[PDB]
Amino acid sequence: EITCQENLPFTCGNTDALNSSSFSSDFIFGVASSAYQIEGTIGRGLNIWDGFTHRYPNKSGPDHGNGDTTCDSFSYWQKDIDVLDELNATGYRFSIAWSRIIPRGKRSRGVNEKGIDYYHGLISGLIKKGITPFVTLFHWDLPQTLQDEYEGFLDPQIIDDFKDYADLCFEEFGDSVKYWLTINQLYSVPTRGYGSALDAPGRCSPTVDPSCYAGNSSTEPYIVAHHQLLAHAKVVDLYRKNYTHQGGKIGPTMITRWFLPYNDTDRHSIAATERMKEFFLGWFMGPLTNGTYPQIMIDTVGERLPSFSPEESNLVKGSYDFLGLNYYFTQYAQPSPNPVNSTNHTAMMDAGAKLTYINASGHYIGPLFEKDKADSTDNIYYYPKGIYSVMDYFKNKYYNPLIYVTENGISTPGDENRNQSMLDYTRIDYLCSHLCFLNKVIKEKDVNVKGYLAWALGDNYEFNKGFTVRFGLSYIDWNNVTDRDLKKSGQWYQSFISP
Amino acid sequence: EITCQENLPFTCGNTDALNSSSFSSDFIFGVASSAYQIEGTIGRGLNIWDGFTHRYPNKSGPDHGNGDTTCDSFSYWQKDIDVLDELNATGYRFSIAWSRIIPRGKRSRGVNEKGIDYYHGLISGLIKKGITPFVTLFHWDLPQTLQDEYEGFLDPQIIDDFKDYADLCFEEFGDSVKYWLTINQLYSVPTRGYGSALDAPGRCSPTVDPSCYAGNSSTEPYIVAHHQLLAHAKVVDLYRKNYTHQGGKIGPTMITRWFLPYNDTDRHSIAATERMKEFFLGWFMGPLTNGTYPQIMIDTVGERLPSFSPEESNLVKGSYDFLGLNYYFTQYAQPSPNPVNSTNHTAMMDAGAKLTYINASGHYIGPLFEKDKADSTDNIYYYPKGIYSVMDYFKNKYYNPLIYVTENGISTPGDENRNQSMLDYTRIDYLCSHLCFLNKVIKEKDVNVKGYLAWALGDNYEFNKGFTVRFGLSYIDWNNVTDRDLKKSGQWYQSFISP
Ligand SMILES: *[C@@H]1O[C@H](CO)[C@@H](O[C@@H]2O[C@H](CO)[C@@H](O[C@@H]3O[C@H](CO[C@H]4OC(CO)[C@@H](O)[C@H](O)[C@@H]4O)[C@@H](O)[C@H](O[C@H]4O[C@H](CO)[C@@H](O)[C@H](O)[C@@H]4O)[C@@H]3O[C@@H]3OC[C@@H](O)[C@H](O)[C@H]3O)[C@H](O)[C@H]2NC(C)=O)[C@H](O[C@@H]2O[C@@H](C)[C@@H](O)[C@@H](O)[C@@H]2O)[C@H]1NC(C)=O
Ligand SMILES: *[C@@H]1O[C@H](CO)[C@@H](O[C@@H]2O[C@H](CO)[C@@H](O[C@@H]3O[C@H](CO[C@H]4OC(CO)[C@@H](O)[C@H](O)[C@@H]4O)[C@@H](O)[C@H](O[C@H]4O[C@H](CO)[C@@H](O)[C@H](O)[C@@H]4O)[C@@H]3O[C@@H]3OC[C@@H](O)[C@H](O)[C@H]3O)[C@H](O)[C@H]2NC(C)=O)[C@H](O[C@@H]2O[C@@H](C)[C@@H](O)[C@@H](O)[C@@H]2O)[C@H]1NC(C)=O
Ligand SMILES: *[C@@H]1O[C@H](CO)[C@@H](O[C@@H]2O[C@H](CO)[C@@H](O[C@@H]3O[C@H](CO)[C@@H](O)[C@H](O)[C@@H]3O[C@@H]3OC[C@@H](O)[C@H](O)[C@H]3O)[C@H](O)[C@H]2NC(C)=O)[C@H](O[C@@H]2O[C@@H](C)[C@@H](O)[C@@H](O)[C@@H]2O)[C@H]1NC(C)=O
Ligand SMILES: *[C@@H]1O[C@H](CO)[C@@H](O[C@@H]2O[C@H](CO)[C@@H](O[C@@H]3O[C@H](CO)[C@@H](O)[C@H](O)[C@@H]3O[C@@H]3OC[C@@H](O)[C@H](O)[C@H]3O)[C@H](O)[C@H]2NC(C)=O)[C@H](O[C@@H]2O[C@@H](C)[C@@H](O)[C@@H](O)[C@@H]2O)[C@H]1NC(C)=O
Ligand SMILES: *[C@@H]1O[C@H](CO)[C@@H](O[C@@H]2O[C@H](CO)[C@@H](O)[C@H](O)[C@H]2NC(C)=O)[C@H](O)[C@H]1NC(C)=O
Ligand SMILES: *[C@@H]1O[C@H](CO)[C@@H](O[C@@H]2O[C@H](CO)[C@@H](O)[C@H](O)[C@H]2NC(C)=O)[C@H](O)[C@H]1NC(C)=O
Ligand SMILES: *[C@@H]1O[C@H](CO)[C@@H](O)[C@H](O)[C@H]1NC(C)=O
Ligand SMILES: *[C@@H]1O[C@H](CO)[C@@H](O)[C@H](O)[C@H]1NC(C)=O
Ligand SMILES: *[C@@H]1O[C@H](CO)[C@@H](O)[C@H](O)[C@H]1NC(C)=O
Ligand SMILES: *[C@@H]1O[C@H](CO)[C@@H](O)[C@H](O)[C@H]1NC(C)=O
Ligand SMILES: *[C@@H]1O[C@H](CO)[C@@H](O)[C@H](O)[C@H]1NC(C)=O
Ligand SMILES: *[C@@H]1O[C@H](CO)[C@@H](O)[C@H](O)[C@H]1NC(C)=O
Ligand SMILES: *[C@@H]1O[C@H](CO)[C@@H](O)[C@H](O)[C@H]1NC(C)=O
Ligand SMILES: *[C@@H]1O[C@H](CO)[C@@H](O)[C@H](O)[C@H]1NC(C)=O
Ligand SMILES: *[C@@H]1O[C@H](CO)[C@@H](O)[C@H](O)[C@H]1NC(C)=O
Ligand SMILES: *[C@@H]1O[C@H](CO)[C@@H](O)[C@H](O)[C@H]1NC(C)=O
Ligand SMILES: *[C@@H]1O[C@H](CO)[C@@H](O)[C@H](O)[C@H]1NC(C)=O
Ligand SMILES: *[C@@H]1O[C@H](CO)[C@@H](O)[C@H](O)[C@H]1NC(C)=O
Ligand SMILES: [Zn+2]
Repeated sequence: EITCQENLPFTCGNTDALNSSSFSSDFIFGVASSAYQIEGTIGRGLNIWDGFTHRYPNKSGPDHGNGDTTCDSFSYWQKDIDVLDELNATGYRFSIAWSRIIPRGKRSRGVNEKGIDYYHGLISGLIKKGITPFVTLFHWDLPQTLQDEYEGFLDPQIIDDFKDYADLCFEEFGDSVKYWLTINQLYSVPTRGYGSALDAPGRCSPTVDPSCYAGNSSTEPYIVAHHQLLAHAKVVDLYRKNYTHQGGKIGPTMITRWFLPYNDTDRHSIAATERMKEFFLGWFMGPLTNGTYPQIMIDTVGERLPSFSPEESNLVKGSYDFLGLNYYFTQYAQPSPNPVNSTNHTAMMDAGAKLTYINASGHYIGPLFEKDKADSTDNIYYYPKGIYSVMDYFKNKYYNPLIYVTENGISTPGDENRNQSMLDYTRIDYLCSHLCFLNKVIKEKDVNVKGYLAWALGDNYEFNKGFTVRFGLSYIDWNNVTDRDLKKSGQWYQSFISP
Repeated sequence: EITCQENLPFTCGNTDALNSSSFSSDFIFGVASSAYQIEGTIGRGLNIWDGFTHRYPNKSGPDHGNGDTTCDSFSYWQKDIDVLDELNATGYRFSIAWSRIIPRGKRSRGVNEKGIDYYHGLISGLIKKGITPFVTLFHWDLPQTLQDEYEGFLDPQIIDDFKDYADLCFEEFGDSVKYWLTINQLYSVPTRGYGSALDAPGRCSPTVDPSCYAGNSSTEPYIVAHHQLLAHAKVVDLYRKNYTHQGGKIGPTMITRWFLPYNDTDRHSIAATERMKEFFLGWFMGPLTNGTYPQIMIDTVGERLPSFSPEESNLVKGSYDFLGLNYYFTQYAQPSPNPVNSTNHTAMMDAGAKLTYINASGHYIGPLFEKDKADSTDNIYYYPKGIYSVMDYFKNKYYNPLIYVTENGISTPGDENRNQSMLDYTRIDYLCSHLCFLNKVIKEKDVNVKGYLAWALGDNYEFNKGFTVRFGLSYIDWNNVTDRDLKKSGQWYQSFISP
């Protein structure tokens, strides 16, 4: 019988008690990254994260940081491989920058051969060290031209441009890459990019944020989410019909959270909690498993919710071989009004829930996850059991899928000095406590989880935060980015992997 | 009788001998800037100078500097006005960033009202201080979307997109702006952007520079130059047909140089010198004054030189109310081969001339203009009499045009400390020696020159050089860009203007 801790102090950093041998022999362990966050702009065209961070510098991070140079994995990709080799990692998730291989967005406009060569060399280097690539086609970095031509995922033109991009990736890299992710965290671009305008492209209703250049936070999230699902599904169909000879697998990436009632004896909070599962997870998993949106969304969102035609429904339903599930934290849910006629209405209000990290009796859900220095009542707290609850839920609700955990990690402040930054015991505690619960759910519930990729390989540009937080298991000096030095967490993870 | 010095030391910095009263009462004196170089990316879309500097950082400058933040004239435009007011300047040339007012390039995709408001406030502030705006529509900063959709000026689609942009500018600003420049330095984008790939967009033949993403240095300069002339002419026709009520004037900007024979008794060097006038100036001035390219270009360039239809010829011929002439330096010309079959052939080779600053007997043409630390034999030297020779030539060859000198200036090294940078006596010498010759040519040759705008108002991002050189008459601290402090040159110019 497995017992896992939910509260500090944690004792799961002892590799005598928890290590890779605790999991099945074939289980993949590694780390993850994304292209905007690590590569730099050298050698690629411009994308909407360049555009957004440059047009709206205060939204890029408090330091106005951006991905212009970052850790320079364009130059230092071998050093990334070296970190993975030091870890004895068996997996690495990275993304392909669309703007690096098709700078002009649309494939008929030409490809960048040198960009293709960059990923060929990375892939070959990974495989030579026994590391399985998990490759994200689209980690938010849409070529700027496509956003300017037709507003990107707002328009159905995205589907064929994404398909042609993906086809190039399968053609060039699929002989070696056997695990593909389509779109990173399906929920995020619709809500943050087109709802709150916290993320690229930065569209919203005028009274939500007067700096947005255009948008409608009540309608556009739904349009964009719908186009994401269709573009994803078209790419999965292309893969499975035209690239079956490659013997690989493809799936979407979900951001997952668990949800608990703010008041577990209050029917209204219980109802809000179940609505959140539907609106947060079901928005995408309903279509992916059934070809339809959840009934509560149909009912609430009404005419703002697009319909799938019968052909589209069939294309989207079952459009995955596996799911990449990202998991960071869990929230308490309580009821909240949905003011659909307000000029500041957002799609996120349609769930009719307010989310917190403290419940009605004052209990904080778990240890600190992210401190918010402008408003401490907005601090985020984590909940290790949430990974158990999420995986169990996916197995039970969503037809026993094959799952890879494609991100899990925690930040430390960029205000810490290097010695403090390397002494990242809070990261060991977060990672081990989640791995304990992941082992527990695999054993107890028989969830088909086959790998785990921690966020992040190394310090990088963090969306929305610049360089003001660090997520890496290896440390990067922003004054001289060449080295990636394993932190205490990376050293722990090395021992966990090879105990 | 006016006597002007050609060699150090200069004595024209004494405002007792040379000042604004030496010129006609109405003569305009001021300074110049451009949008990429001063504003920053905040509040605008991305253009090809963002793209180029980010994709090819070693081409942006030795420091890899770019226009991301620069002197932040987006925030500090009032401080620019304050410099002009301190100078008692009567003119200011600035450019409108296309990407600030139409971030998506094509006007039907929407305008950025806040971008329009930025230029309204600048213009209103200038006029309130008695400063005449000279506004450049296109100072190289093409929206990236247009380059990615159709390769910008390489394609005739540019004509209508440029026209619609210009129409918006005339509509929004032409009630106050009475002097418009269409395209900055017509020669530069074709040759540097599409020939040598030193400038955005960075296209060339593969063996000219293997880093270019695409191109053909032998053909594309001519295509781009032709489209520039057509786009320019379409905008001038629009202005003069639809905005005549505004009572303003419009013209192109030329980069001018004089040319002297490397050996003034050698017929081959004399011939190369005359070819250079045709290939450098006539490439554009032939079309602008006659609707045709120079015969030597027709003959040499052959099928690589586009033809104007009769309608196009008529549109381009006479398509100016005035000429903005930029002038920095003069070169000696000697013959050089034109290897049209070589894979590294460039359009610039078609003139059949090699350009130097030292003549056959070892004479350097004038004082140092720009030191080249990697190769000192490549240092640039200036020639004050060249402004006299250029203006005389334009009057005689090109039908006595109305001229404004729209740039004239010199750099100092970014390695100098602030005190050295403020003690910019070399800039006083350059500016005064040219102003002496400009007064001389107006008086002796009756050239219709009505104003002079020195480059630059303040230190800025210099194309190709980052922040490694300074051109300003006012100093900017890159660690804190708010202030613009008049240098010795700015203080001299203040006294010259109001002696
Ligand atoms: C998994 O996918 C299944 C579909 O493959 C989902 O089942 C479908 O659920 C639909 C409701 O979401 C059912 O549609 C309703 O059908 C009634 C019945 O219509 C038939 O007979 C009538 C009925 O009197 C005729 O008019 C109609 O032409 C048919 O002959 C409809 O009125 C109802 O329409 C109203 O409600 C819609 C909102 O739900 C409004 O959008 C619409 O304007 C109406 O106001 C709805 O019809 C659907 O209307 C929208 C049209 O675009 C669509 O084509 C039309 O079908 C549907 O019958 C059922 N299909 C079958 C094969 O069972 C399934 O839903 C889950 O299970 C069903 C049983 C129900 O409990 C759902 O609430 C629940 O979500 C999906 N499963 C999951 C887990 O999501
Ligand atoms: C100012 O613009 C003026 C035009 O408005 C320029 O004058 C034009 O100069 C053209 C040469 O550049 C002259 O064209 C040539 O015409 C002969 C004569 O053709 C007529 O009679 C013939 C002749 O036997 C017929 O075949 C023809 O159909 C006419 O009936 C042409 O052969 C000659 O074509 C050859 O040379 C071209 C290169 O110059 C090649 O491109 C072509 O393939 C041939 O190999 C040329 O014809 C032009 O050919 C190209 C066609 O696209 C074009 O439509 C055709 O006209 C032209 O006659 C003259 N027009 C007039 C009204 O004078 C003027 O040029 C300057 O002055 C002229 C007198 C001459 O000294 C030029 O060298 C000099 O540049 C321009 N001024 C300036 C300062 O540039
Ligand atoms: C978890 O949710 C539960 C269920 O909602 C909370 O318990 C409920 O708390 C209500 C007060 O917020 C209780 O109602 C009140 O009852 C007193 C005594 O009769 C009365 O004077 C009040 O006016 C009020 O009555 C309601 O007034 C509004 C009417 O529309 C409605 O019909 C009346 O119910 C309610 O009885 C209670 N329900 C149960 C089943 O206990 C619970 O609140 C926490 O516990 C209750 C017992 C009370 O001590 C609250 O102070 C305490 O906050 C909530 N838990 C937390 C931690 O918030
Ligand atoms: C400015 O250009 C002028 C005109 O080209 C240069 O003068 C010419 O210089 C040529 C040498 O580069 C002289 O030709 C030579 O004459 C000597 C004496 O006969 C002879 O032994 C040489 O072989 C050579 O002759 C030529 O050989 C090639 C044949 O194809 C051709 O037919 C022959 O001409 C030439 O006479 C001379 N022309 C004139 C009109 O003086 C001038 O060069 C400078 O001055 C000349 C006089 C001489 O001292 C050169 O050393 C000196 O460089 C050049 N000025 C400069 C500063 O480069
Ligand atoms: C968001 O788009 C919606 C749908 O176009 C706008 O909502 C509608 O408002 C139009 C004018 O009031 C109403 O007549 C419709 O009844 C509404 N339709 C629905 C589906 O709600 C909404 O106003 C736009 N929001 C913004 C801020 O522009
Ligand atoms: C530049 O474009 C030109 C014109 O397309 C190319 O020149 C031609 O080369 C084609 C193949 O040799 C020849 O058959 C033609 O005779 C040439 N045409 C002319 C007008 O010169 C040239 O090869 C291209 N250069 C590059 C480096 O691609
Ligand atoms: C690995 O952890 C298991 C418990 O899951 C333990 O029995 C085993 O001895 C540990 N391995 C090492 C090498 O410490
Ligand atoms: C940040 O930038 C936007 C312009 O993009 C501006 O609207 C907003 O006032 C600024 N935010 C703060 C908090 O200053
Ligand atoms: C598959 O490839 C063939 C050849 O390009 C093409 O005809 C077919 O439309 C493609 N398929 C998809 C997505 O099925
Ligand atoms: C608009 O929304 C903000 C946050 O969503 C809220 O605090 C404010 O009360 C709302 N105002 C109206 C008019 O509803
Ligand atoms: C930067 O870091 C690399 C790796 O440690 C080192 O070899 C190089 O010398 C350093 N550069 C400077 C300028 O210190
Ligand atoms: C790498 O992991 C394999 C598989 O568990 C193990 O056999 C090998 O010893 C490990 N290597 C190192 C250096 O840890
Ligand atoms: C201006 O320069 C002229 C010579 O061009 C001179 O005569 C005049 O006195 C100078 N003005 C002043 C105020 O020094
Ligand atoms: C500079 O950058 C380009 C890549 O854009 C590369 O081809 C070239 O080698 C580099 N130049 C030098 C001198 O290192
Ligand atoms: C002028 O404006 C009118 C109204 O848009 C338009 O019909 C005409 O085509 C425009 N003109 C040019 C460039 O002449
Ligand atoms: C190619 O051009 C470079 C500079 O233009 C020149 O130095 C070199 O000799 C040329 N090579 C050939 C093959 O002509
Ligand atoms: C920056 O420069 C401005 C103008 O001199 C000054 O007022 C401001 O205090 C300076 N900022 C810092 C941080 O020194
Ligand atoms: C501004 O120039 C005008 C015109 O020459 C002159 O009358 C006025 O005195 C000057 N003002 C200053 C402060 O120099
Ligand atoms: Zn940048």
